[PDB]
Order: sequence, then C-alpha cells, then structure tokens
Amino acid sequence: ADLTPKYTVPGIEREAAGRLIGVLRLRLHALNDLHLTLKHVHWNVVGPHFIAVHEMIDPQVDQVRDMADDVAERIAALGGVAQGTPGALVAERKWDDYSIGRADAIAHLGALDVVYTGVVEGMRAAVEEAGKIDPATEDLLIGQLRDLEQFQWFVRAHLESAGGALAT
Amino acid sequence: ADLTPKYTVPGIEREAAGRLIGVLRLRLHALNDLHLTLKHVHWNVVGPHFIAVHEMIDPQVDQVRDMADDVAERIAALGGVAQGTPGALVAERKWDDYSIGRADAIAHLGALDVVYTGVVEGMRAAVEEAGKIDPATEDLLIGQLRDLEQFQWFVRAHLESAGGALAT
Amino acid sequence: ADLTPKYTVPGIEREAAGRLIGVLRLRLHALNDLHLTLKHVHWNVVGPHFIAVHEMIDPQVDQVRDMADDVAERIAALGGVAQGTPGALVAERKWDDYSIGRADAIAHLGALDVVYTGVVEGMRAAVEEAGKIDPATEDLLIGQLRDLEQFQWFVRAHLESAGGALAT
Amino acid sequence: ADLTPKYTVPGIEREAAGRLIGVLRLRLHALNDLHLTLKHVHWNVVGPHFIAVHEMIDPQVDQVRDMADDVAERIAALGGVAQGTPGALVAERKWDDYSIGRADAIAHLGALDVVYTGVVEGMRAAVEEAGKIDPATEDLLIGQLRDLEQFQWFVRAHLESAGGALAT
Amino acid sequence: ADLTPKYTVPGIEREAAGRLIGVLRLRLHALNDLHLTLKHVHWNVVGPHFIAVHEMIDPQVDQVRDMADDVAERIAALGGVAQGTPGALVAERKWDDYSIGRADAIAHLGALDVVYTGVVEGMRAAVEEAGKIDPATEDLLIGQLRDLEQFQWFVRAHLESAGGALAT
Amino acid sequence: ADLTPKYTVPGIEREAAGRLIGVLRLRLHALNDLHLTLKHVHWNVVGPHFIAVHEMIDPQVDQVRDMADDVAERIAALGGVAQGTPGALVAERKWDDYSIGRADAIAHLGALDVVYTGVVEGMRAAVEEAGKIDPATEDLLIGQLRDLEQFQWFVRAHLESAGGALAT
Amino acid sequence: ADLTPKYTVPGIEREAAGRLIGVLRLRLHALNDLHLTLKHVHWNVVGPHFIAVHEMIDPQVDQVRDMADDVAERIAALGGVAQGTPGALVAERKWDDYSIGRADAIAHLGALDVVYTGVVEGMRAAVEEAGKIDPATEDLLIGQLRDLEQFQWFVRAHLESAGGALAT
Amino acid sequence: ADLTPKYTVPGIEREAAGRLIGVLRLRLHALNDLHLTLKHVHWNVVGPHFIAVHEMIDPQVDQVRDMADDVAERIAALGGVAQGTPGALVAERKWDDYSIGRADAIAHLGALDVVYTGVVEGMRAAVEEAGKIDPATEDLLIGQLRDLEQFQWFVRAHLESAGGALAT
Amino acid sequence: ADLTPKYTVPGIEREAAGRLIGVLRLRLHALNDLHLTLKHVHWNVVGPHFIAVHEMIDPQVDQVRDMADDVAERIAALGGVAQGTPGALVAERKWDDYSIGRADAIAHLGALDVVYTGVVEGMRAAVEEAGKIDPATEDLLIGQLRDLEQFQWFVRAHLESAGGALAT
Amino acid sequence: ADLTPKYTVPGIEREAAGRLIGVLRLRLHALNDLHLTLKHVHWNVVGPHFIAVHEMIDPQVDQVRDMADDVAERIAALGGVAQGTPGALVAERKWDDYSIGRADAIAHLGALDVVYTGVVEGMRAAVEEAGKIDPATEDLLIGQLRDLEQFQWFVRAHLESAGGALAT
Amino acid sequence: ADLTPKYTVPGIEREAAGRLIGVLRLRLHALNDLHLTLKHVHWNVVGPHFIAVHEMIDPQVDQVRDMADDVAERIAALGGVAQGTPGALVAERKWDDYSIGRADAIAHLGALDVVYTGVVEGMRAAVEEAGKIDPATEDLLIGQLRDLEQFQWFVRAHLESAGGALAT
Amino acid sequence: ADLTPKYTVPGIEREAAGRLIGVLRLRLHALNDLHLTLKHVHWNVVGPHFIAVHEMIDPQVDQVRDMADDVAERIAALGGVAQGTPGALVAERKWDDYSIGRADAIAHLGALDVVYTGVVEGMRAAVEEAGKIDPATEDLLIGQLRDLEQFQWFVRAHLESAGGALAT
Repeated sequence: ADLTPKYTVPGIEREAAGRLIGVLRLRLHALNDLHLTLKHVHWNVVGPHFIAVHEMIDPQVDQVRDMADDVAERIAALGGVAQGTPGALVAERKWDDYSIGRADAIAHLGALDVVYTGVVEGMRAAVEEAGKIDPATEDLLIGQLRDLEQFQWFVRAHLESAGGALAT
Repeated sequence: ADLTPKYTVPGIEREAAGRLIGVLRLRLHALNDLHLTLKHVHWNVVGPHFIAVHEMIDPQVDQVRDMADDVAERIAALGGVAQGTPGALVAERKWDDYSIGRADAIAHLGALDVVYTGVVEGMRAAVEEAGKIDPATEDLLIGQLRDLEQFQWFVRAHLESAGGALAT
Repeated sequence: ADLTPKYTVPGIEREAAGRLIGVLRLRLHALNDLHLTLKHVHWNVVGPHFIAVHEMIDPQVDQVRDMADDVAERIAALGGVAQGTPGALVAERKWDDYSIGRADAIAHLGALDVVYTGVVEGMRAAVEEAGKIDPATEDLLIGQLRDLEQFQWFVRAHLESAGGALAT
Repeated sequence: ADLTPKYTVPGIEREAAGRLIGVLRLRLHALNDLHLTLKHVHWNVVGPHFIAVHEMIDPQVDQVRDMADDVAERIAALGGVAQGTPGALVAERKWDDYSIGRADAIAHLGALDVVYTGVVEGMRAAVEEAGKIDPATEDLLIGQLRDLEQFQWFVRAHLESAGGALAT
Repeated sequence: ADLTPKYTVPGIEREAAGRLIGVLRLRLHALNDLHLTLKHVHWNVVGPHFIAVHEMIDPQVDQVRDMADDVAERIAALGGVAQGTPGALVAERKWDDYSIGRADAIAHLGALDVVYTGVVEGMRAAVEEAGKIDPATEDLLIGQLRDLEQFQWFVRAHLESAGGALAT
Repeated sequence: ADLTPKYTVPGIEREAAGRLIGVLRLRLHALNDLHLTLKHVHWNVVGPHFIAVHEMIDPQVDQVRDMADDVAERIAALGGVAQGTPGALVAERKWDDYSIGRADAIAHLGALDVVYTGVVEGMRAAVEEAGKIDPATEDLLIGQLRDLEQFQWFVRAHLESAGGALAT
Repeated sequence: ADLTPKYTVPGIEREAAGRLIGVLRLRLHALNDLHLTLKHVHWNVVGPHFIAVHEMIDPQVDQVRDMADDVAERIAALGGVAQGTPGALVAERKWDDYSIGRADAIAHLGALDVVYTGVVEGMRAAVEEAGKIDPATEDLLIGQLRDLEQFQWFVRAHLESAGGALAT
Repeated sequence: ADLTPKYTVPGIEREAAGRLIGVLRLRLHALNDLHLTLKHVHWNVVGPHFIAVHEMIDPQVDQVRDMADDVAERIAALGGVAQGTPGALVAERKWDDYSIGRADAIAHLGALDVVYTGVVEGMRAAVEEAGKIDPATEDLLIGQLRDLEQFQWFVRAHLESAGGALAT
Repeated sequence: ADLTPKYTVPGIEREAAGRLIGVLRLRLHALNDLHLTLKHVHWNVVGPHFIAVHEMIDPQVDQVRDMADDVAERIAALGGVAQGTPGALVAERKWDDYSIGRADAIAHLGALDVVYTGVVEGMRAAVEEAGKIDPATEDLLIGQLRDLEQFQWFVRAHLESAGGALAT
Repeated sequence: ADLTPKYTVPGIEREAAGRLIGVLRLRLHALNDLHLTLKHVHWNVVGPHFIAVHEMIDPQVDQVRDMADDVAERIAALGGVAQGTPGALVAERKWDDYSIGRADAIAHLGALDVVYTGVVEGMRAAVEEAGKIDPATEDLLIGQLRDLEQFQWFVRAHLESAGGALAT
Repeated sequence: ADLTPKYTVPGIEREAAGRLIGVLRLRLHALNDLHLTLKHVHWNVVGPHFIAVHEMIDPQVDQVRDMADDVAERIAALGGVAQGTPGALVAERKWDDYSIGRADAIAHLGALDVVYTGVVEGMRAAVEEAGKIDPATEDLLIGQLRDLEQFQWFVRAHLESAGGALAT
Repeated sequence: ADLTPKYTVPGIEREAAGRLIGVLRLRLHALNDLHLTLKHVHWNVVGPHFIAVHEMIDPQVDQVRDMADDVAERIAALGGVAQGTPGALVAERKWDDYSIGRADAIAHLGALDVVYTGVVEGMRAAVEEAGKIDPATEDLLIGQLRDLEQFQWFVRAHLESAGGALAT
C-alpha cells in the first residue's frame, strides 16, 4: 500500500510523491492495457472497413506506447518503480479484459469507444490528483488526456449520425 | 444560439460543452481569417524588405492552419460542428476584413500587429472560459496563444526602436 | 471594374494584363473557398467511411492551397493585387457557401462533386481567356484544371456504379 | 522445351539448373501478370470503399514488382533468359486474364482472392521443386510466398465474417 | 467499338470523351508494354557495358510506370475503363512483341531505339487527337511525349557517331 | 482446445492450420510478455551502467513488437484469432511474471538472460512444429529465433569473462 | 549558319529541327549567361539588404542551371550540339555583359530587372517559334518562361511602390 | 532594478510584465550557465563510463540551449532585453561556478545532480510567479521544468541503489 | 583444433557449437578477404569501363562487410572468438591472395569471377554443415550465399556472350 | 600558470603540449563568449532588418558551438582540462563583455564586426603558435579561422558602400 | 592592374590582399570556365560509354561550382570584386575555349585531361602565392587542388593501360 | 623497391611521386589493418562495459575505412598501385597482429591505445615526408592524423584518472 520513496523530484515532499506514484502506477497499467488492446483490435478486425480501421489504429498504438513510456519514466523520476509486467497489470487493474475477438470493424469501434471512456475518465481523475501535488506531472497528464480524447473522437465519428448522435 | 451537443467528451456535461463549442467556433473563425489574411499579406507586400517579410510569414501561415485544424477537431470531439466556410466566417465574425492591399512591408507589419492584438486578446478570453469547463481544451488554447504572441513579437520587432518603444 | 496595372510581365500589354488579372482574381476566390470548404468537409464527415474520406481530402487541401499561392503570385507578377481576405471573397464570388454541416461521408462527397463541377468549369473558362492573352498563364491554369478534375474523379468514384453511372 | 544453360551458379549441375529456370520462368509470368492485374484493379475499383482499396493495393504492386525483379535476376544468375514481354507471358501462362472491368471494390477483392490462390499454390509448388535443386532459390521463393499469402489475407479480411468464414 | 461513357469530366461531351478514352486506352497498352519490355531488357543485357545500361533503364522503368498510372486514371476520370491485363494488351495492340532475348547491351539499345520511335509517334498522334477534344489531356500527353523522347536520346547517344549520325 | 479454422492459407489443411495457430498463439503471448518485460527493465534499471543498458534495450523493444505483429498477422492469415489482451496472456502463459523490480543493470541482465533462454527454446520448439506444417511460417519463425538469440548474446556479453564463461 | 542534323526526334523533319536547334542554342547562351550573372550578383551585393538578396538569388541560380540542362539535352535529342563554352557564348550572344560590379542590393535588383526583361522576351519569341515546329519543345520553354517571369517579379517587388509602379 | 517595459504582450499590464521579465532574466542566466556547464562536463569526464556519460549529456545540451532560446524570446515578446553575455551572467547569478574539472564520470554526475536541484527549484519558483502574471509564460516554464527534472533522473539513476536510495 | 565453447545458444550442444564455430571462423576469413579484395579491385581497375566497374563494386563492398559482421556476431553468440586480424586470416585461409594489380576492368572481372566461385562453394559447404547443427545459422548463411551468387552474376554478365556462354 | 600534462598526443613533448593547451584554453573562452554573444545579438536586434539579421546569425551560432567543441576535445586529447564554466571564462578572458543591449540590427552588426576582429586576430596568433608545436592542431585552427573571417564578411557586407569602404 | 582594397580580412595588409585578390580572380575564371566546360562535355559525349561518362561528370560539376562560390566569397571577404560575367572571363583568361563539340566519350576524356592539367597547375601556383600572404586562403586552395587532381585521376583512369601509362 | 610511376599528378616529378607512393602504400596497410582490428575488438569485447565500447568503435571503423579509401585513391592519382590484399599487408607491414582475443572492454582499450600510438606516429612521419613532396597529400594526411588522435583520446579517456594520468 505505502509507495513513499526515498528521494523524489526537488520541491515535492516524499509522502505526497508516494501518493502521485500510486496514481501514475494505475494510469501506466491502463495505458499498457490500452496499447495491447489496440493491437488486438488491429489484428482481429474484419469486414469491408478492414483496411481503413486497421491502418487508423496503428499511429494510436505508437502514441499510446509513447504515453506509457513517459508516465513510467515520471514514476521513476518521482522515486518509484514503474511496474510493466502483465501479471502485475492484471492483478492491479480495476477493469476487465477487452472482450471482443474477431469481429467486424464497426463492432470493435463500439467496444473501443467504451474502453476509451474508462481510460479518459481515469486520466481526468489522475489530472485532478496530480494538480494538487505537482504541476509538472499534471501538465504531462493533461496533454495525454486530450490526445486520448481526440483518438476516441476518431472512433466515435464512425458510429455517429448526421444529427450528431452516437450508436455505440 | 443553443449549441448543446448530443454527446461530448467523457467527464464534461453537455450544456457546458455547448458553451465551449461556441467559444471555440469563434476562435476557429479568427484563426481561419488570420491564415487567409497572412497569405494576403505574403502576396501583396512590396518594397526593399519584400523577400524577408514574404519569407517570414510562410511558416506562421502553416502554424496557424495547424492551430485551426486542432481547434476544429476539438469542436468535433466535444460534439459540435466546426464551421469552416467563408460565408459563415464573415456572417459570424466580430472584426472587419484586413484593409491593406498592396503596400510596403513595413506598413503591412503595422496593420498585422493590430490584427494579432485582436486575435491574442480573443484567445486569452477563450483560455479563461475554457479553464472553467475543461482543462484539456484550456491547455490546447494556451500553447496556441503563446505561439501567436511570439509571432506578433517578430512583427513588432520590425517596428521597435532601440529604446524598446513600438511605432505601429 | 478597371484592373489595368502600371507594369506587367514583359511582352504583355497592360490593358490585356488587367483583364487576365480580373480572370485570375475570381479563380483565386474559387480556390480559396475550395480549400476552406475541403477542410470543413474533413472536420465534419461522420459514419463508417469517416477515416478514409477524412484522410483522402488532406492531400487535396494541400494541393489546392498550393494552386491558390501560384495563381496569387501570378496576379502579382502581372501587376495586380491578389485579394485573399474572406470579406472580399464573399462579396465578389459567384456561387454560394457550401451548405452541408455534419453529414455522412457519402453525402458530403455528393455535395463536393457539385462544388468541383463549378470549380472545373470556372477553370476551363479561365484557360480559354488566358490562352488569348498569355500562354504562360494558360499553361499554369491547364495543369491545375487537370489536377482538380482528377480529385473530382476520386470523389465521383465513391458514388459510381459497376456500370459506370454516377449517383450524386 | 530444353532450357539447360551453358553456365550456372557454382555447385549446381546445368541440367538441374535448366529445370529450375523453367520453374522460375513460369513463376515470373505469374508475378508480372499479378502486378499488371493489381494496377488494373487499382484503376477500376468504384463504390464507397474506393479510396481504401485503391490505396491498399499500391504497396502490394510495388512489392510484387520487386518479387518479379528478384525472380528474373535469379533466372539470369542460373544462366537463363528471364522472358518479360507480354506476348510471351500470354502464350506461356497456364491461367486466363483477370475478367473484372469496372466493379465495386468488394467484388474486385472477391476475384483477386481467387487470383492469389492460384499464385500462392503455384509458388508453393515452385518452392518444393526448388528445394530439391538449390536451397538459395528455395529460400527466395519461400519469403515471397509468405508475403503473397499475407496480402491475400488483407484481401480476404474484407470478405470475412465475425465467425471467421469467407464470402468470396 | 463504342466507348461513350455515362458521365465524363465537366465541360466535355460524352461522345467526344469516348473517342479520347479509345485514344488513351491504346496509349496505355503502349506504355504498359514499354515498361514490361524495359524490364526485359534490364534483365537480359550482357557484355562489357552491362552495368551501365542495366542501371540506366531502371529510372525510365519507374517513369514509364508513372506515365501509365496517370493515363489510366485520366481514362477513369473521363468515364472509361483502363484495361491493364496482358491478354487485352496483346489482343488490342498494333505492334509485335519485343524480339531480342539475351544480347549485348548495344544490340538491345538498337532494338529499343525502334520501340521508342513507335511509342513517340503513337504519343504524338494521340497529342494531336487530344488537343481537339480536351487541353488538359493534351497537356498530360505532351509532357510524357517529351520525357519519352529524352530517354530515346539517351538510348541513341550510345549508337551515335562524333559526326552526329545514328548506327541503330 | 480445438482451433481448426473455417478457411486457411491455400495449400494447408484446416486441421493442420489449427494446430499451427495454437503453436503461434503461445509464441505471440511470449513475444508480448517479452516486450512488456523489456520496457519494464528499461524503466527500472539503476546504477553506473544505467544509460548504456537503458539505451541498448530500446531497439530490441521495437524489434520484438515487430515480431509479435508478424506472428499475429500470420495467425490471422491462417484463419485464427491473435489474442493480444493481457488477461488472456496471463491465463494461457506457461512461465511466470518477470520478478525483478528496481535493480542494478547487471542484475537485470542476469534475469533477462533466463527470460531469453525460455523464449529461444519456445521458438526453437515452434520452428520444429511449423516445419512439419508450413515452410512459410517456419521461415518467419527461424529469422525471429536468430534475432532473439543475437539480442540474448548482447545481454550475455555483459556477464561473460575473458575466458568465455557466463556469470548469470 | 546551317544546323540541320542527321537524325532528330521522331515525327519532326530534319530541316525544321535545325532551325529549332538554332533557336534553342541562343536560348542556352542566355540561360548560361543568366546563371553566371546571378552568381556574380550574389557575390557582389552590399549594404543593409545584403543577406536577404544574397539568399534570395541562390534558389534561382539552381533553377536556371536546371533550365539550361534541360534546353541543352533537348538540343542534343533534336540532333544538335549544345554549345556550353564561354568563348562561344560571348561570340554568339546578342546582349552585353552585365555591367554592375560591387553595388548596393537595390541597385543590382534594378539592373537584374533589365536582364530578366531581355531573357523573358527572348524566351517568349522562342516559344512562338517552337510552337510552329514541335509542341514538346514549346511546352518545355513555356514552363521555363513562367518561372523566369516569377523570379523577375520577386526582383521587381523590391522596386515597387504601394501604388504598383516600378522604380528600376 | 525597474524592468517595466514600454509595450508588452496584449492583455498583460506593463508593471506586471516587468516583474515577469526579471524572473525570466534570472532563469535565462541559469539555463545558459547550465548548458555551458553540461558541455564542460562532457569534455572533462574520464574513467570507464566515459563514452556513455559523454554521449548521454549531448542531447540535454541541445535541449537546454533550446529552453534558453525560448525563455529569451519570451522576454523579448514581453518587452524586455534578454541578457546573454557571460559578464552579466556572472554578475547577476545567485549560485557559484560548477567546481569539478577533470573527474570520473560518476563524480561529475554527483555534482551535476546538485546543479540540477538548484535549477529545478529556481524553475519551480519561477512557475509559481509566472502563474500569477501570465498563463502562457507559466505553461512554457512548466514543460521545461519537467524536462529538466527528467534529465536529473537520468543523472540520479546512475547514483541510485536497488533499494531506491541516492548516493550523490 | 578444439573450439568447444563454455556456453552456446540455448538448445545447441557445446561440442556441436564448437564445430559450427570452426565452420563460421573460416567463412569469416573468406568474407574479410573478399571485401579487402573488392576494395583492391575498386582502386586498381583502369581502362574505358573504369567508372562503371569502380562504382558497381562499392555497394557489394558494403554488403560483404555487413555479411562478415553478422557471421562474426553469430560466432560470438555461439560462444566463440571471431578472429578478424589479417595475420590470422592469412595463416588460416585455404586460398591465395588475389593476384591482379592494376588491370583493365574486364580482366579484374574475370579474376573476381574465380574468387566468387571459391567463396560461393565455401558458403554452400558451410550451409550444408550448419543445416545439421542449427537452422538459425543455416538460414543466415543461405541468404548471404544467394546475395554473393547474385553479385557474381553481375560480374559474369560483363563476360557473357549473346548465346549465354562465359569468357572468363 | 603551468599546464604541462601527464600524457599528450604521441609525438608531442609534454612541456610543448602544455603551452599549446594554454593557447587553446583562451581560444575556447573566446569561442564560448562569441556564441553566447551571437545568441544575445539574435535575441536583441530590432528594426526593419530584424528577421534577416536574426535568421542570418543562427547558423553561425551553430558553427561556433561546433568550433568550441572541437577546440575543447583537442585540449583534452593533448592532456589538458577544457574549462567551459562562465566564471572561469570571465576571470581569464582578455576582452570585455559585448556592450550593446537592444539596438537596431545595423548597430549590432557594427559592434559584432569589432568582436570578430578580436576573435580573428586571436585565432591567427594561435595558428602561428600551434604551427610551431603540432601541425594537426594548426590545421584545425586554420579552417576555423577562415570560417570566422567569412562570417565577419557577411556582417561587414551590410556596412559596406558600393565603392568597397566599411562604415562600422 | 591595382586591386588593393579599402579594407581586408584582419591581420592582412591591404596591398598584399590586393595581390591575393588578383591571384584568386584568375583562379575564379578558371573554375567558372571549368564547370561550363564540364557541362558542355556532359551534353555532347556520345558512343557506347555515354551514360557512364555523362553520369560521372555531374557530381564534379557540382563540386566545381561549390569551389568557385568559395573562391568568390573569399575574394569578397578580402575586399575585392569577384567577377563572374562571361565577357570578363573571356577577356581575362589565359587559355582558350575547350575545342571539342560532339565526340566519343573517350575523346572528350582525353581533352578534359589536358584542361585539368592547366587548372591543377594554375591552382598549385596560386597555393604557393597564397601561402606567402594568408594561410587561411592557402588552406582553402590546397583542399580544392586535391579534389581537382582526384577528378583528373578518374578521367585519366579511362585512358590508362594495365602497365600504368596514359594514352591521352 | 622502385615505385616510380609512368605519369603522376601535374606539377610533381615522377621519382618524388614514387617515394610518396611508397610512404602512402605503408600508411594504407596500417589503415586497413586498423579497421580490421577495430572490428575484431568490436566483436570480441565482453564484460559490463560491452555495449558502450562495442557501439563506440563502430563510427571509427567507418571513418578509418574512409581514410583508407582516400589514401588508396591518392596512390592511384599519383600513378601507383594501392595494394589492398591481406597477404601483401601481412608481408609488408612493420608491426605484429593485434594480440588480444576475447577480453574485457577495458583490457581491449589498453591494447588499442598502443595500436593507435603506432598508427599516429606512422602518420606523423608520413605527414613530414609528404610535406616535402606535395602539399595536397600532406593536407589529406594531417586531417586523418588529427581524427585518429581524437579517437585515441576517446580510448584513453576510459583509462585516465581524475588527475590526468593514463593506466594503459
């Protein structure tokens, strides 16, 4: 439970850095589960929109792996251990595996819209906790939050009507 | 008048997103009018500083078109319509056409200094409204605001005396 | 009404250059309204063909902005003022705003097919006027005309049946 | 009928190289007919999946032209003549012209799935013959075989159901 | 015989576009037979000028494949079917297969000089027909014609005496 | 247990492809657990060899993610589902989580040497099974196997004595 | 006087090609004298606009050297000798040396405006002669003519008043 | 003492901009002293970790020079003088010269850890002052602050034990 | 004589790895002697085919140095010492120095054809030994073997008659 | 005073290397003060030549930082300490701070002309001392000397009359 | 006759700089006549070595134009006028026009060998004069001299026998 | 013994060029033995500094191969034979094979420090001989000498104490 480090970034108290490390450790499991899950969707989409969807996920895979790197190294700068192994991720995460195997591209985009709502709400909660402890970490998380919301918009636009309502 | 959307980014209430969409819709007209107006200046500057000024505007044209893209796609992620047609821009804008045709480069930089003061003050007002609704949109607008102020500094430096006063 | 310049390109009479400047000034409003309108479509397309259409417009936006630059600088070389501000564009243009807001990608491609027929016919009329005044301007416009017709073909191919007929 | 060369790669008997040259001469007609046929599909696909399919074929055109180059130069290193003219291809091939003209993108992907099954089975037969004569040629053909099967998977994924069955 | 399309480029009558489609369909067979034939020469040249000739053909292969792409897509924009399969090419062409197998590089350049005279004269005839129907297609063909004549000059320069006469 | 697909690559029987899919599904969990574990080591190495080790893992992370992509897409071409989610990986894997948190770089290289021996032996077993079913899949796995053994050599070289013995 | 070649481009009569060779031989002296003269200006401009002018000439030097290459190789394809030595240029040219040594940048731009009027009028005369003999050569010269006129516009813009009149 | 400018960025009062100019003038001396000091360390590190440390500083030198450029130009946009000369830096700074000459790489990393704690605490103090005056300057400084803390983490990781404690 | 290592790649017995190390140690002397000998030819070719031959060897020098690197590092991964010094190469090699000094390009290509037959036969013998010990090493050597045979084909093509016979 | 090192470059006596180290230590302070001073000018130039001057300094900043790196590493190879901290630079230098704050671009170029005369004369004196001790160091300094004189020429050209006299 | 400048590079007396300006003015005519003459050869070589020779001259054209730029700008830094117009070149040069029009590639290489002997001897004489006046100019000319001699070696190697004698 | 050539670079007497050829022939054996020996070290370094040392040698391998190319081609321009075969190198060299097989990275850097002292002293002796015969060759060797001494400094820095003394 106690992640207070032995040293942290100058200007931050160790006990406050331990609670920021705990916030970022769960956000790192979320980002690692999200890029594993985006590659799963990339491999297992079918149907007449295959190539478009398959190609559209690949730059988001790369962007999310970059976000996970930068959260992990911020954990390490704050004096903590960035836990990246999948047994830890599955033991500590607060959401279930993505549940779609092979499916049409539009069905996967519906399920990925729900994945991204969980991730965006987790990041928004983490921004608010980080803003009370360290503005440099808060700033890193706010830029990531906006990029994740914009890729959820590309997913949602495929499900959206001319009148601006979402199917899935 | 009412731009409340049917869905918006997770974590934001729809009525608050409608008023952020309205703020960003006017900032998008300002950014589109600004890159049209920078190309107009680029084409219609003359006199002995032509090539320097002509070349100096071109990367700002590109940067401002990128800013307009990112405001437009943030409107769409918030559930709104990014209106990009010039009849709408002219109907909804709260400033007049840039009024200089062919002129010396230093005369155009004087008039563009006034254009950028309007744009910078509009963006600063929009930062303050967005900061009450969504920190991710506020962050996007603050980085744009600083870039626009820095390009206004390149315009102003041409008009500035050794004692640090501005001509135009 | 009278756009006869004080100097023009060697070998061209000033009064003939004024009427070529008038032809190119309207073609420049058309090209500026077209790249504003292509970005509007890019931002406001939805439905299951979103990413494909959204991505397909972006290189045409860039190509049309390049065409507008080269018409504007040819106006300036002919001794005229390339008017690039949106109030002038809306005051002088001979067509209405693009009328589609958010819509499915296939609906926008129908409406953009009609936009491009207006632009292609305007450019073909301008080629024929320029060919009587200056072959160098005629040549610039003919290459632009073919590129615009080829991008209208990519729009039309989405609307076309196996038997070679167009829906919209 | 007899393609025994006057010299061949060190370590290979000339009569065995002549029969490998005959195997590779037909595989070269197949690869040349396939990249001509992929460009034909690229030009003549229509309907709402146009741009995605049109763009997806282009890197496979390039990859298949590279495969044909490398089979041809291996024929020449083995002491034979790589016949690349279309009258020879049509006289010696053991399959018919691709039979689809203009058609929807999904209809062309159905017919291209059948083209690729012929090509993949021809390459697998050629791998087994080359493996008895020269492991260096067998290795070249096995890497090509896998790349062709992976591009047939991109074609098939467009035709595949969520339960993993193929339409066409 | 009748290739009148159901739609064509704005400003062109359908019956005139059908006869331009027929002109460009044969020019596309010529360009496809030429890049197949240039690769054949590339693979089957021998003797002490091998590497120079072999390397010199490769950028012309790429340039001619680009010319075929642009004629094909202009056929499709004019409302026609760009026929790219080799059985159609051999059935409809008005010239014979290139007749040289393995040969010295200078012998192949002699035979390729004759191939290019046929192609250049076919393109010049097509420029004159296109100029009566559509200046945009005429312009595309004139630039291709000059590039093909310049690569025939590189072939001819190898066969030319100090006094400016051609051997083959 | 039964992964026989409804279609597979031409030339392969479906029941044999199901058992190859099962072999590759476990090799894909191994490659995904390995690149998650390499990033974990990258973030959590300390001590005087930090930067060298930290930098040396990064191209292997990229190479292993590429290997996982190519195994996954080969599963999909063979007619199977490439399972990429971490709950499935942890449920189906036949090895335990990497057990080192923060540690000196040389301690992590000792533990990663043991990880790579498991991965290399799993890949060598999979090469031998694939070689009985499909040479194209066997070839993909043999190239991956050699690359993984070469990166294990870079890990082992740090642990090796001048006399060629390994510490850890 | 007589430059009729022994061979020329297919489709052109030799006597007509000799007179086109004579037209292009003088246009090649003009383009070679122009890029020598642009480098002379680049080296010998002074005063407070030095760096801007000095930098602005360099891409035009490169563009004009490219124009000279393409006229020379078109002379050679037409069967003639592209004479590139400076004693021939000075013996055959119909204009005098550029007469400005070291001078302020604005004085050199005045004198270069007069150089470019001679070059543009020579090219326009050559376009009209080439259009009667060969459309492929006419097309090459028209694109060069427009590029030269656009760089003369950059020179003239430095000399131009807000009312659109030229000083020098 | 009084740095109130004659003009400043729109929306900021001049007296408040003078105190922000004073904050940023000292942060600019700190960033210039830091990149001079990083190059000093790069040149004067020795011992068995030489190349790793020497190479690791070079991208941070480049990043810190970029940070100094952007603080300086923000001073100039706010209406102030960015003082970059070393006599001013040494007269106005509030810290002493870096005191290590030639030394082992690990000794220099100990001393650079102390340099970076001073710089990070100075930047955090400047973020808090800028946040009361102008959010655009505050945002620039927060991103710089995080990058400096992350490079201090790379320095500290070399000094850190497996249990997460720092030596120097 | 005994090169059995203390450790080797997982899955390979040490005594079998020692005999593979001995096979690869001689193949590494052959590849190092070959790239030294290709540079010798590059420097010492003369006569009218100089530039073509001189340029054609340079990418093969680079490719052969890459082959030597990859054999050496495979020796090291198998637990052996990759001996790269020239006294060892000359003591252990089973062929004589290349014997041509300055000579015409065609004479050097004759002698290099004989060098490559020795190298290709040595590599084919090594493929067959490696295939009994380790498929990963066998695969590396088979790809190298084919590349070396293809560059011997470029050498032989210069010596080959139209009827497909070799001079030297 | 005594900088004789414990080792130096082979072939140089230690006492002679100590006096070369002293020469290069002062040339390194001069080059570091010059690139700090060029950035100061870049930030603090104003008036109608701003952008041209501002842009023209930036590649010289980069070139001078490269010169300082190469002098510093030559000091270290000669066995000395390259002192890079600003307190040492200000204590040991033999010239005063650059004295211009904000000023017009032409005023700064006058003062920078005087800075460069000091630097060029210091480098010429150092070339003559190095030529008596070590030709490799002399060669490095002569190339730097010429580059510095050429950038002083770009500064002086802005101040020079048509008759070749300098203002400032 | 008298080229003493009004200012020159620091450390050089004006009268000595005038005589160095005269040396470099003639070396600049030689380098400009040489790159005009290399392009002439490039355009007018024929026969079976055409492409090799034609391609081999092009990088030397670029290198010689760079040498002329750097001599010209060194003249300007020394206070002189770099005369670049062809009437001056022909009036002041001390050699005749290159005398070969269209000719076989080997005949042109013979004549270019004689051109380069004149240029190399002129540069060697200029190195010796510059070494008495200014080591920075001497150094620039020595590097150019070696590059010109190495390109003369590529020309001579085409004319050289196996016994090391030159034909032409 | 006698290497007087039949022709040499203009301005050099043949007998003096023969003795420069002999000097450069031995410097070429030294540079070829050095890049073979650097690759040997790269492959056979072990222990905890492996990756840093292994990576640090690779750009020096490339730089030394470039130095050998440029000495060889200067031998050929001087009229001599650049002998590149390893039997000649071992017969003519005046030093022994590098004697370290597998060893820790720091042991190899000790032995490579001694190799580089031999090479640097050989190059310094060759500079002094070349300076009496030809300044262009002397200049090439002086730049190589400095680069080799700087890479010996990177080797020595790993062996150096804080007080500036070398271990090995």
